[PDB]
Amino acid sequence: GSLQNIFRATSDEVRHLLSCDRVLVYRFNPDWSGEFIHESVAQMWEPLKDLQNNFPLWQDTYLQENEGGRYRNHESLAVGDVETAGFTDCHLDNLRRFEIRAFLTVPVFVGEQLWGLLGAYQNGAPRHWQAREIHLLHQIANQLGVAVYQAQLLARFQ
Amino acid sequence: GSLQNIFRATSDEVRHLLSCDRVLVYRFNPDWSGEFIHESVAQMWEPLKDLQNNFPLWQDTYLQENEGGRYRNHESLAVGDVETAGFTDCHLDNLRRFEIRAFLTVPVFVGEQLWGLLGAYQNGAPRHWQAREIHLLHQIANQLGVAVYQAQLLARFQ
Ligand SMILES: *[C@H](C)[C@H]1/C(=C/c2[nH]c(/C=C3N=C(/C=C4\NC(=O)C(CC)=C4C)C(C)=C\3CCC(=O)O)c(CCC(=O)O)c2C)NC(=O)[C@@H]1C
Ligand SMILES: *[C@H](C)[C@H]1/C(=C/c2[nH]c(/C=C3N=C(/C=C4\NC(=O)C(CC)=C4C)C(C)=C\3CCC(=O)O)c(CCC(=O)O)c2C)NC(=O)[C@@H]1C
Repeated sequence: GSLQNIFRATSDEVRHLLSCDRVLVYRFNPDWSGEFIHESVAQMWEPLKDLQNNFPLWQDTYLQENEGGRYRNHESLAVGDVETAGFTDCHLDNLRRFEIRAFLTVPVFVGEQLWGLLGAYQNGAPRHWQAREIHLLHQIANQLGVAVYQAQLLARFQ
Repeated sequence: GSLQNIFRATSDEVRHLLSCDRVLVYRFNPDWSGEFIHESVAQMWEPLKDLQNNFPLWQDTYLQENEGGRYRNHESLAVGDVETAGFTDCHLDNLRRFEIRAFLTVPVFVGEQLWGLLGAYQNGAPRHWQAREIHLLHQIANQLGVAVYQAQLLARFQ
């Protein structure tokens, strides 16, 4: 509740600051599968969130098998054109399915834990992500993670 | 500056809530030695902080050699009477030097790192620390660590 407010604020802020088309918050499950729990999207695009406020599944075997992959090391991935990135077909198929032409995805650490991912997406054209934008989203995600942990500390004690 | 305000608020809050005699904030150095950086103490006791706002050294070889010891695992140590605890003499000597008769010392995690320790001390009598008090100080330290990390995130970016 207070949490969805945090996710809304952050996601809308990213979309506003980066002028991207979609922003997603993705939370890892214990087995390193994950779940979308928030979307900010411009009105011209089909939303991933349906009318029951449910999201599609992105079953990324690679993140799961590598228990978060590069994100374990506080690293991000910026891809300017998914079509030229040399991705595995099952991965590219999901990128296309979610109308992702370019993405910038950074880790969200909550306390000491890799809690999830924060993604910024361009839907209708490639995008050369600037080093500054990467640095900015990295910090927005750090701030999100601290907000989540702060909320947990208050909610779960007294 | 804003940091010393955080340390003051936390330390004074602990001393107030626990009705203990002294509270100390101890920050680890890279080599797992450490430094006192704040004290809250009742007026009837000699302070550890001198007129130059410098603190004495507590050179604890055990914390250093064990890179933080039990505190690496989010554990605390509560000792009701240092005189009956079976401590090594070099350790007991420092406890006596700092007028510590009973202590409750918990870890302070800043993001993913064991940043320091938060200690509550009784100076003039033994004290049986209640499980609740241990649980409370543990959370006050969690909150302190989040405040420190939040301050760092804001101070060091833009
Ligand atoms: C094959 C059956 C499935 C598959 C394989 C796959 N994935 C990757 C690499 C990554 N997948 C992601 C997933 C996401 N990006 C986002 O923006 C979001 C929402 C926030 C998700 C869930 C990411 C970030 C990576 C990079 C991971 C890294 O550590 O670098 C690979 C490796 C790269 C490649 O394509 O060869 C593979 C093989 N993903 C699927 O969806 C298939 C069902
Ligand atoms: C011997 C030359 C020196 C020595 C040895 C020593 N220390 C310990 C165990 C601990 N020492 C501390 C230190 C602190 N308690 C506080 O409240 C503060 C300020 C915040 C400090 C710096 C702590 C917390 C422990 C417990 C550590 C743990 O992981 O359990 C030992 C082991 C216990 C024993 O006495 O045998 C030893 C041998 N400490 C000194 O000061 C000597 C100079």
